[PDB]
Amino acid sequence: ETTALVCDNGSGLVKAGFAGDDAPRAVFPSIVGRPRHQGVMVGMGQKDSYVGDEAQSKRGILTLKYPIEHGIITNWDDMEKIWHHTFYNELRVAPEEHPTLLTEAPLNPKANREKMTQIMFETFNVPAMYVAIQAVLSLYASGRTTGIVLDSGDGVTHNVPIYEGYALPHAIMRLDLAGRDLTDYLMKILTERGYSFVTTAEREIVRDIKEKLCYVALDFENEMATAASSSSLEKSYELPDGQVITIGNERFRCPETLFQPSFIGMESAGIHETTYNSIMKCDIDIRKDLYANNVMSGGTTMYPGIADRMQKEITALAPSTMKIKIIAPPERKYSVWIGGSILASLSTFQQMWITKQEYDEAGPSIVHRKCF
Amino acid sequence: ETTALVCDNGSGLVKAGFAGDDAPRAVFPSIVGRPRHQGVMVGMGQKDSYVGDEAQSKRGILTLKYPIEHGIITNWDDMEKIWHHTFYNELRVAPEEHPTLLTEAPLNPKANREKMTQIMFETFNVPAMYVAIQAVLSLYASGRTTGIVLDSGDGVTHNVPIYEGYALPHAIMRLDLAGRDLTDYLMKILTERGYSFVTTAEREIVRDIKEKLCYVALDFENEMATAASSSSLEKSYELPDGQVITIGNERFRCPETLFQPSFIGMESAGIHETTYNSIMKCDIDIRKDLYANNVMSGGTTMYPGIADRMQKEITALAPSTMKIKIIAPPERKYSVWIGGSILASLSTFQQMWITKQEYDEAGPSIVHRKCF
Amino acid sequence: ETTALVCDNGSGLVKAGFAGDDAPRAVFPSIVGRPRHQGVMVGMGQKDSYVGDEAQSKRGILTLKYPIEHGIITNWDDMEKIWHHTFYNELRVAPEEHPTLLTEAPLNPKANREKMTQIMFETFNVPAMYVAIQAVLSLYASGRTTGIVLDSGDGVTHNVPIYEGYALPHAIMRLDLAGRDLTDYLMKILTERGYSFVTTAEREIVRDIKEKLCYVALDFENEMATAASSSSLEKSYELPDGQVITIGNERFRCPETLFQPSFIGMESAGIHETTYNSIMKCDIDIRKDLYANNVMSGGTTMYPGIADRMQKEITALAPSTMKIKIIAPPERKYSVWIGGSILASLSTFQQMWITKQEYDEAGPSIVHRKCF
Ligand SMILES: Nc1ncnc2c1ncn2[C@@H]1O[C@H](COP(=O)(O)OP(=O)(O)O)[C@@H](O)[C@H]1O
Ligand SMILES: Nc1ncnc2c1ncn2[C@@H]1O[C@H](COP(=O)(O)OP(=O)(O)O)[C@@H](O)[C@H]1O
Ligand SMILES: Nc1ncnc2c1ncn2[C@@H]1O[C@H](COP(=O)(O)OP(=O)(O)O)[C@@H](O)[C@H]1O
Ligand SMILES: [Ca+2]
Ligand SMILES: [Ca+2]
Ligand SMILES: [Ca+2]
Repeated sequence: ETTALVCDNGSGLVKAGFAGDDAPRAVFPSIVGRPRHQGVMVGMGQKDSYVGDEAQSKRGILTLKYPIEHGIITNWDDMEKIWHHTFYNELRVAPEEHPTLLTEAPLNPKANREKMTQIMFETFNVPAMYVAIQAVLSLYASGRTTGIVLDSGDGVTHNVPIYEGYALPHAIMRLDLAGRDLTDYLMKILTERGYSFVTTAEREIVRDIKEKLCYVALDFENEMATAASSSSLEKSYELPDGQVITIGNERFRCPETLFQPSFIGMESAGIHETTYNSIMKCDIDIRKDLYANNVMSGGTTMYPGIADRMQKEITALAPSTMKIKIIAPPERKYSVWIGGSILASLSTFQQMWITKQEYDEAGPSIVHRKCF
Repeated sequence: ETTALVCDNGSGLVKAGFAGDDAPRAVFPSIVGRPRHQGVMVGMGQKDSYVGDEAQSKRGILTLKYPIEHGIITNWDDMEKIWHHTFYNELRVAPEEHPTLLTEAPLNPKANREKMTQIMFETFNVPAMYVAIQAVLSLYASGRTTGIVLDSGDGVTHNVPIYEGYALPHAIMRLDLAGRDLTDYLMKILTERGYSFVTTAEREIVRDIKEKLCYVALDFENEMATAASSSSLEKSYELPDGQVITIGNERFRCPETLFQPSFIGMESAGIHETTYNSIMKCDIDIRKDLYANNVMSGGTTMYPGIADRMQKEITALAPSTMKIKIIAPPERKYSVWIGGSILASLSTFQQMWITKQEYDEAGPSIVHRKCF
Repeated sequence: ETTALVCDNGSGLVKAGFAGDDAPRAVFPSIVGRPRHQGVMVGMGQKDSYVGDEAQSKRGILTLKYPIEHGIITNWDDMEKIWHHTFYNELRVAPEEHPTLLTEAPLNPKANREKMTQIMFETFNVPAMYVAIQAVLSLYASGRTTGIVLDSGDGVTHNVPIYEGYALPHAIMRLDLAGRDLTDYLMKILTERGYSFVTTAEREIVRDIKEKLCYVALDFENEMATAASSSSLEKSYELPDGQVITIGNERFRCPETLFQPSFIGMESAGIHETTYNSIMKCDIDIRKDLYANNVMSGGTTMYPGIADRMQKEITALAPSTMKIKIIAPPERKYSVWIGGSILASLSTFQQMWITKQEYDEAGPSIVHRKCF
């Protein structure tokens, strides 16, 4: 009778909804706002803290804080506020009679998982729980049982190879370079044109202009020479005060940090070299099927032109005798949640739930034994 | 009315079919695979054991085990699994209404015979059964009655001389030097060029390299001087991860272990000297017929140039006044099956099966007094 | 009258000195460091590259490269620079009038060895050289002529059995599991407690943590049981910035990859099983001396409790009437150089030196015919 809830807790955006549906019921950015100015008006509905889209609407008078930093929950009171808002105010449901599925990045610290188990079996008193890896849900939504998944959120960019439903845990790659670092790099490179962006509302504006006006170059050097010589690549954006800015070559230097991490000073390899070493760390028999199935998910793969540059770099790195095809569906930023709608819908999954009873006589540590 | 099943149960491959047919139907290698990595995707028939060619298909995520090791059935549960697969899936017949002939190497322990008798009669409940020697079935398939048969499968190299149907049990020779050892030696010498192969999955790849690219040199020192002087003997192979390897003298260094077994530390004689010591251990007058009828059989005699080398070595070893002929049919790797199709079809053979009643009155020991 | 040099050029560290001495003079890790930021200060004695301890001290602004990867020399200009540094700058020795001795792990590919000849003769112009197997030098430093040597360096872990000075080439076992893989696995499991290490500069910090605080558990399951049920096993470590970390069960899980290599995903067996198969692949008589003369060498055998654990595992594997002794001297880290100094200063040794003239007619391929 009961229908399970699915809550994709990413790093910047939270997607919560019911199992079996095609699209998430509530998508809103996971932020907590607090007022940085004194209040002169008596009344006004002056809440001590703002959450969700309400904080995003009046961000000019709010200091905004992200409770998730690099896929790791730092502030927990903000997270119980986020989960209370998405349970009671958004979905308008009671958690006492609903199973609940969570998404977590691999190679995460363990105490995050026991505190996640602790802070919702005791407070919201759910009758079931499960925590799953995001890339497994990406293959569930993709409808195939084989491939290597590049998932890049706001904080974590991880590569997971899975062959015939059997994941290889030694081949799991994790990088801390994602869209927040791209936002910070876009803050850094806009100072040459003279536009100053320092505050968190300005960080939201930099995230919006990164969402609307960025793309990946197929080749960096020739398009840099084209932007230096010609005057066709620039575009205009309208700031919400009324000012208009013009951006030339910065709209393709920003995602290039994904392929060249030395721009922000990170020593580690690019995302193409990370994917190629993740394929190279796997066994020799399964690499042929892994070259033919490259699955993407997350909003950071929403830059136009990521697939062609990705295919060119993997085709350069791999030997030429292999065919390389990249699956990039246009609904992939909501991909992982749809896998949750695959996962709770199955009757085979219905006995591996962590109910209240095994949580009582084992403590939080049961989430290590059951989940993953 | 009932058709007898012929199941040549070799070390590497198994060949199952009906008696009277000219070729076996179910030919598949004798491996059992078990999962090695963590299973994450719920459902879709994740089996705990794969046997036969599907284990070859999924070998990148499976640890592989050979139940027969040099003609010794070690793990009997896997052997029962592969007999269940070759009865019920491949041939897809009821084993309780068909007689079953089985093959074995000579100088093999009696508990192997007793346990094959026990598993045939108690588990599958066959109505009749018989066990025969591989070299005798090779001489049946050769279509002659006098000769010395050298059969070298994947795990065993045996040599049996027969004159006018009367075998000579004192002159039967056995040697644990076959295709498994040749594969391991080729795995050892491939590291000199920098190619590394360690796992059991890529042992099949090294076996395929040995099948496709090796050959027997007529003169070893001249071929070594030719490989050292020039590069015409080099050949390339495509691994299934796209990497292209190339090998020079390693094509003919690997089968030379059959003629020079001191390369892997065994102080025993070569297979030509094994035949020469076999032919002098026979009686004084039957040697002339045995020299002209060197029947060759087995899968590891399919190398190019092995017959001319064997001709030169026996012609050097024997006194020069006789003809030495080596019978090498092009279908010789199935010959152990083919005479097994010959032997079960004879009307003079139908009285010497082991029935159910004889097993019930005499225990498993009936196969010692009846079979050979 | 001239003295020989002994330069153990292992995969992690270089240990160089004169023959006849009891201890090496120049011990430094095989590191080539290159700058990765921009240089803004004019002058300051800035160099294009760094080597040795000078690379180690300035590692915060450097990208570090190992030229040797699992025994195989990959980058040759870096290793030429390391040989130039250890000859001219460390030892203060002009190498045109001193012979040198070099070490190499067995089952290495041949193409290193001639190049290990070639730039030794064409660049530095040494009068003679010799290349030796490391386990032979370990048995020289042990002062006995009979035993099996487990040598585990930074890249290669190999077993070599030698009885009465006669090595058995077919029983030599190689396994690519050593201190770099242990460092990478420790770097993987340290993310469970929330400690992140991604750059190659802080890989040396993880190596120092592995050197100081790790130990081999005698029995694994009760050690995990008492690690979960108490906190006496936890130890604290000081990072050089000032931060303090605390490690618990990670102290003994990281040596356990030596005995349970399925943690990092390779299908192969542990070092005790590899030693046991190396003993059983030898001849039937000599095992009486091989069980009682286990010899350990290399820096990877420096963990506390490895000898008692290996004694318990070998005593489990061997039959109970066999006496098993493991020889673990406290100077076994430096034993390869000590045996090289013993061999180089030995009286009958000075006829198997590969001289300049013999290289001049024979080409680089003299090293296969003369050395080993
Ligand atoms: N249309 C778009 N184009 C480029 N980037 C986008 C787009 N939409 C979202 N993003 C980026 O994706 C990141 C978050 O995406 P997503 O993975 O869906 O959320 P989360 O990281 O919270 O799971 C944001 O930092 C944003 O910069
Ligand atoms: N064309 C070939 N070239 C070289 N070796 C071959 C060839 N075909 C088969 N073999 C070898 O024959 C061995 C097994 O052959 P066979 O005797 O038919 O199977 P079994 O030993 O199981 O009875 C294998 O190990 C394989 O290496
Ligand atoms: N005290 C110690 N405890 C544990 N491991 C050590 C210790 N000292 C060195 N090691 C390990 O030994 C490895 C290399 O040691 P060594 O064999 O001396 O150098 P090489 O492998 O270059 O010959 C290093 O990777 C290091 O992790
Ligand atoms: Ca996400
Ligand atoms: Ca055979
Ligand atoms: Ca060493």
